[PDB]
Amino acid sequence: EHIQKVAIFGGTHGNELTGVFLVKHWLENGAEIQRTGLEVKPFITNPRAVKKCTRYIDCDLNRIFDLENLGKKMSEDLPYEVRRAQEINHLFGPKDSEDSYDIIFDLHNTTSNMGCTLILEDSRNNFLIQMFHYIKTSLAPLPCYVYLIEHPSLKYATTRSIAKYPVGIEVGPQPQGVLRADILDQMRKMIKHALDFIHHFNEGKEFPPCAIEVYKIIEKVDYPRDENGEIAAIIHPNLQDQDWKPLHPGDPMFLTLDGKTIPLGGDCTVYPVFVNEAAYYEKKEAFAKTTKLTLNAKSIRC
Amino acid sequence: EHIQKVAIFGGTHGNELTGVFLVKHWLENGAEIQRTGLEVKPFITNPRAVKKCTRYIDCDLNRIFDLENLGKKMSEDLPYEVRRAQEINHLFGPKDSEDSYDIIFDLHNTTSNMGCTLILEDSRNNFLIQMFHYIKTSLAPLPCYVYLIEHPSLKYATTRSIAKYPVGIEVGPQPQGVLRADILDQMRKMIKHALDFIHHFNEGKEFPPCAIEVYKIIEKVDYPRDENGEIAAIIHPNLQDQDWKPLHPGDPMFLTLDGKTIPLGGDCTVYPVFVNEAAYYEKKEAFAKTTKLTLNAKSIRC
Ligand SMILES: [Zn+2]
Ligand SMILES: [Zn+2]
Repeated sequence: EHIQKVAIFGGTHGNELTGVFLVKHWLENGAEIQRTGLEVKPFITNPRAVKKCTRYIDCDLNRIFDLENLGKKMSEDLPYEVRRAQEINHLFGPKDSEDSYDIIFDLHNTTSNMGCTLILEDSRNNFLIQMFHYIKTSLAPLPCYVYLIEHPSLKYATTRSIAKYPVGIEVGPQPQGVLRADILDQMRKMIKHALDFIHHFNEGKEFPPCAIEVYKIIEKVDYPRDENGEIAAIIHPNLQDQDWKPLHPGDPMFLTLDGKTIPLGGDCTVYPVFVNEAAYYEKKEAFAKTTKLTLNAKSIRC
Repeated sequence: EHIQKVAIFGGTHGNELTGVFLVKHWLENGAEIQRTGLEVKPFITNPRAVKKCTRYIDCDLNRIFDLENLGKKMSEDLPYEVRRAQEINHLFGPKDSEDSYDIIFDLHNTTSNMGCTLILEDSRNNFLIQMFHYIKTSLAPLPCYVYLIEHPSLKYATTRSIAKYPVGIEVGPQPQGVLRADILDQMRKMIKHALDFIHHFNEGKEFPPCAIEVYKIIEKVDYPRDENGEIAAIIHPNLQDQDWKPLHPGDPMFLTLDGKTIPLGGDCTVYPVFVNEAAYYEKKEAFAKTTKLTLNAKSIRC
């Protein structure tokens, strides 16, 4: 059924600059992101954090789009981002209402070496699975991985979760507060292909069943802390930059300043992602342990 | 003349983590940085910026070690880093007194792709030139570059400039707020060799005249800005990560989102350094243009 309202959000985290740059340019000339019979609105979600070139002002914008915050009485005392979440929800939602935007792409960067990443929230979601498959195939031979979040709560609080079909776009490695040409080119391409898909679907194109490989988070792995709770070992050079690649029971994982290796253990293979992400220091995380699985989509047709 | 007081400073910028990690470990176990008949003191220069994992709190510590700040009446209303500069200057200085520390290494990281870098402030400084030559030779085949700052004011304001022999140690690429193993192993190797040098000098070893190549900044090059003063093009993919390598009048330098290349121009070769450093966005700088020159040292002997 016909897709009408599409947004591309940038600056959810103010120091992830690829999104900010694109959206700002598109707000002056949207030609690249328009499709015949499709309105795409670019929007900067966190202006204050973008001016300060900072992750957030008062709290993470990408973690509060839920009934607890979006439903509390509007007030000058409320943390900036809460205040902002309610504005965004009024513009592009209300979340869960039939009037809400159909598809939102929320753009993000990581310091991890992940390349092009799509983030999926519903594991049972044929339309989005189909889209991700289309993107994957278009980027080839450029790799493109799909990261799967499966809350047994069935609830999400991400900025994009306003949409009927939320799409997370993440590209790394890029230092925060830095704009790399290569990274910008990758994200552009992903967007170009995502919009091609929407457009083709709206033109009534048929899509046979398809399958994608996804990586589902099973555990946040923390750094070894010491007596005082301080980081006591660091990501081993062998693991560094090896996001998505298999890591076995034997393999090096941490290195201590005194020079010893701490190996994986457990007794099956895992797929580290978000290996050494800047934002995951404070929030105690060296990487995420993921399982690799296949999702299937039924054929779809508008 | 005999070198007694040596300091290694970490956390001058709170979110350059290599220095912070080493210094903190050394404060628990200094064995690796001790030498026979040589006392080396590790110190964390910017504790609050290190706790908040942030470049600074009120202003850049590395920018205010000068008469204008170091000489103002101590009070609780002074910017934190000013207070802290006074504390530091009294512990390891007073800057310009005969009692001040002899050598200070200030540890730093850059998001630029510079590898191991030594920063020199006096261009006419035999003892330092001799040291840098030793460290370069020692590291080889690992590359190691010397960056030369030459103020016609004759005045410096860096944290390390308290010492009779200030030494800047910078290693990249590393995103802020991230600890990479390879980068840590590089910095510690540089330190290991610097301290070997001092030790050998103290043992009365002779050093013949020597020469090093250095890179002296001639101009901070800014991003093209638009009518509103906003960044309008970005570091060209060809220039990205090509710190130290020669860039000629023809060569690509910036890329616009609309896809055009902005070439170097002028009419001689230059050596880009600090290409795309996070800290230099606000501070209006895409990279530093440098000339390559040769410094000569007379023979030295304790
Ligand atoms: Zn983000
Ligand atoms: Zn620094």
